[PDB]
Amino acid sequence: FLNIEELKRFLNGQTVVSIQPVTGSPLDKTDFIVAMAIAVEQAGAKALRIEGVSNVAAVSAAVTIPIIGIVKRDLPDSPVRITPFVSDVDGLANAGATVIAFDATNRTRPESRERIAQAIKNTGCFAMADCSTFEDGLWANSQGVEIVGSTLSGYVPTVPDFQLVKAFSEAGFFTMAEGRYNTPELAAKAIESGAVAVTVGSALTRLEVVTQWFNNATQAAGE
Amino acid sequence: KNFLNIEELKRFLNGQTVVSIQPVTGSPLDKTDFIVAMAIAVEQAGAKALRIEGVSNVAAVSAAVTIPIIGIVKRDLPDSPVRITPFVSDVDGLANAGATVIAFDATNRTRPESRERIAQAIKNTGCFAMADCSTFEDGLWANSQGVEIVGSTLSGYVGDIEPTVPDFQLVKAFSEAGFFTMAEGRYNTPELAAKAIESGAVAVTVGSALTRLEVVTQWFNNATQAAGER
Ligand SMILES: CC(=O)N[C@@H](C=O)[C@@H](O)[C@H](O)[C@H](O)COP(=O)([O-])[O-]
Ligand SMILES: CC(=O)N[C@@H](C=O)[C@@H](O)[C@H](O)[C@H](O)COP(=O)([O-])[O-]
Repeated sequence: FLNIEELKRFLNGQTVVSIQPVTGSPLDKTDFIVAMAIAVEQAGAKALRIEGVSNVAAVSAAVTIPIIGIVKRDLPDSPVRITPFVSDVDGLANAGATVIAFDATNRTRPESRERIAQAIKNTGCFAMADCSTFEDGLWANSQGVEIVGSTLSGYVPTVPDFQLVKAFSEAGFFTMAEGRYNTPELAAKAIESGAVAVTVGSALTRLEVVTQWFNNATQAAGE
Repeated sequence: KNFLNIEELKRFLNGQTVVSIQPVTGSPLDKTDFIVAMAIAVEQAGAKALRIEGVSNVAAVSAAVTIPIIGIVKRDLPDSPVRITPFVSDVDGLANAGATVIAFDATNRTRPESRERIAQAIKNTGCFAMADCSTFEDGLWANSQGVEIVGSTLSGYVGDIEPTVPDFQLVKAFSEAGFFTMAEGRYNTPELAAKAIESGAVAVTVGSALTRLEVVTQWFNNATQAAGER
């Protein structure tokens, strides 16, 4: 609960489990999402990233650790996907999210990014900016956004984007490392780069993706 | 021999990753419907074989996927260290449940039924036999009995301090002898599972890194928290 720098002692050095199964998968169901949320809490995870108004609602009634809410939408006239409408923001607040993350890139979008960021702050929830570049974070800071993340770097590669984490951290930002941290050792280099916490999704909660990671290596060797 | 021969299975499995779908016991994810869902998912993602635990999980999974199942029943007994399929009644249930290969503990330890009789109960079903071995002698014994598959499953799980890195030497030793070798145990990343194939394994079984969310979660927090306090 309550102020941002209390959230920053709670999240220091933590791994944040982004529970977003593959779309269309047999695993892409609210029950299995809640089950994973209950499970990672028992294993010591202190925070989650959950996608979908009704997934946030289901998970928030079953766990106690903070939830970073998002909604993903494939728009027909824009590349922005992560929470592009204030009406999504309002649902995420109602659903029980502690932080609401949004795409903070300077691209074509149905509603200005200043209004999304300011609509989150209105909720009472913390705001986290999903950034693609260092200057996305400069914009986010000027708008009163509590959290900046490297979520969108490279999605506008294969290794994480560590220098963005270094720049955000030595800018004084409350920095969330997110994107391609696929082993515990890459997530440790994130914290040492100055990130307060690190978000990990595919390596933890996308079984199809990780399965293909192994078969790719074992089949390639099988000559 | 439901419809297959040994060398037909070994080309089907060559260079493949075998997904061990065994949630943590008592976990919210340890449900049959969740196990079947995970089984359907890895098949859709291209996995060619599974290890499934529990007679009724084997039955449920075999009715929903098409890839072969290596069935086991694991029991923690009060008077024996053997865990992997220690009873003849377990073998018969796994065959009826639809498993193609049945894995058993092949170690020379205290056990309710001799390892020879277990192996012979598998053959009676018609299923292929996979020996879960702890030492090279265990696979050599399995060789003398006609067991089709030998695995490094039990290497490091007989003593006290249970290891962290895979045991590549036993996989090489089983491969050097001409055995049809399955590398299994502690292959937790795609490159270590690749070093297993390069070590001569036909296929490789991976469990915790894929289907134990609690375990992998603790793997990350252990590294981020330790640095996060430094
Ligand atoms: C582009 C986009 O939508 N990125 C993320 C949005 O939340 C999402 O796809 C991903 O799960 C997180 O970044 C977690 O990171 P990773 O561990 O999956 O790489
Ligand atoms: C000791 C024992 O009973 N081991 C296996 C039993 O079937 C099982 O617990 C283990 O997950 C597999 O070896 C898969 O290997 P890994 O990926 O979990 O390391």
